[PDB]
Amino acid sequence: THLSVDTKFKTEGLCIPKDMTYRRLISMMGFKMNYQVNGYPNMFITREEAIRHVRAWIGFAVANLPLQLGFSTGVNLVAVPTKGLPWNVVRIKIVQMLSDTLKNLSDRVVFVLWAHGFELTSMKYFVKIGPERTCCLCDRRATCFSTASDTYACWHHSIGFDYVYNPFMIDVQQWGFTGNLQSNHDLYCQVHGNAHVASCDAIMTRCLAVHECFVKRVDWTIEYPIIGDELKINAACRKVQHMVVKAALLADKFPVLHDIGNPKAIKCVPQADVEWKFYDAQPCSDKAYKIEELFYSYATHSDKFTDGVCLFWNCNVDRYPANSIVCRFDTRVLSNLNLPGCDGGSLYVNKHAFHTPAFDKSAFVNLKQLPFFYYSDSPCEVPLKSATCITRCNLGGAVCRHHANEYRLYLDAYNMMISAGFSLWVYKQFDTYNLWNTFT
Ligand SMILES: Nc1ncnc2c1ncn2[C@@H]1O[C@H](CSCC[C@H](N)C(=O)O)[C@@H](O)[C@H]1O
Ligand SMILES: [Zn+2]
Ligand SMILES: [Zn+2]
Ligand SMILES: [Zn+2]
Ligand SMILES: [Zn+2]
Ligand SMILES: [Zn+2]
Repeated sequence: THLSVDTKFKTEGLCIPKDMTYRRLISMMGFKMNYQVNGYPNMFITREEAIRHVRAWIGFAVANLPLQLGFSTGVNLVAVPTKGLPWNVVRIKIVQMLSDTLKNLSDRVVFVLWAHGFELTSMKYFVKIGPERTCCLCDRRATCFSTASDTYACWHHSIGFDYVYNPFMIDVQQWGFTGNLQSNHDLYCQVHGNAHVASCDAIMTRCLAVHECFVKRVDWTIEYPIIGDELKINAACRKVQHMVVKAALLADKFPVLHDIGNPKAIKCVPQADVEWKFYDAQPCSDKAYKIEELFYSYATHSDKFTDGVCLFWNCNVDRYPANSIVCRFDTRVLSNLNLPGCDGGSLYVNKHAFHTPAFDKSAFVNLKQLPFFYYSDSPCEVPLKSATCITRCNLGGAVCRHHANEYRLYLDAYNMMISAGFSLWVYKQFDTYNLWNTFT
């Protein structure tokens, strides 16, 4: 489960032996590893584990000489060992930075590294380590230490603290790359250029870790803790998914529905009375028999899916065809669930980690925004006067207390979802006109 200290460390990347282990590395950074039996058996963590703690990822790079310390936050700090700053002021601003960045993301920090060596040596200057401690002021894990008061604090209660306590890290060069950082990074990303500074290294180093671990495909096995409104959000998206698809079907009576990017083969309108077809790039083994393996791009499938309507519910493709229903996460929304990722994309960590290409308007060229409405054919068990309440009773005169209340709940569900950063799009020929007809 944990990364053994006895695992060999490839030194090839370090400007001083060859046949080295983590134990011998850590000792050389200036740290005593006796805390194996206290929940901190290694400063470095397994890739497996790093992925579980992606919310904690902070890229770190370093350019007696002065030292420039860079981070994925685009912050650079210069330390005069004794432009530059005293080490006491630097190490305070580090803890300040990390706390600010991570207080609402993780219970720890993972330093993501392209190990040139000079940064691993620097760690002893701003990192203390020991047994796993809880915070003095709350029951949160301790991430910081104050030499002044000899107390330990989480990211929330770290104000004025100077040393980072029990940080985790990974050297990416230990994943069998060749060539320098920028060579490997620039393959997958052209949003992060070099300015020949540490922060740019830190940024790229994280950007590339994110690519290797997330861009590839969704790992449905790994799940992430609730840090926000996940449950409210995910519930509301499903309530909408149902309402929207049901309505599109009733309106235009599509013979078939191409549910693209459905790896679980589950109908969101179970009692449909429509040919329901499931597709996905990575169908789940358990249900793979009902799901066609397919990676949609317009270039490859503009001459397919001619019949009926395509459902792309958070299936984020180059360009959607004209006969589409789409829910798409606007990667530009600022959120604790929305982490920056590869090539202007972003890593949306909700229940699972979902890497998304950057939100581009050009994808929706063949579509229009899906306007808000509420539709119900169900029975009718502060009087609401809405043109967008498409029920029997609304055109009738006043609307029943049942539908009236369902509207106010669906509306909150819509507003919850839009606020969460999702956007709704539909075939340009869509209109509620036909849903009014379903009554007369
Ligand atoms: N270009 C593409 N073509 C087909 N499936 C894709 C795709 N890009 C991503 N996917 C798949 O679409 C899914 C997106 S996340 C799950 C979305 C699902 N329809 C739902 O409502 O929960 C993943 O299974 C992913 O592998
Ligand atoms: Zn970051
Ligand atoms: Zn605390
Ligand atoms: Zn990048
Ligand atoms: Zn709607
Ligand atoms: Zn009614």
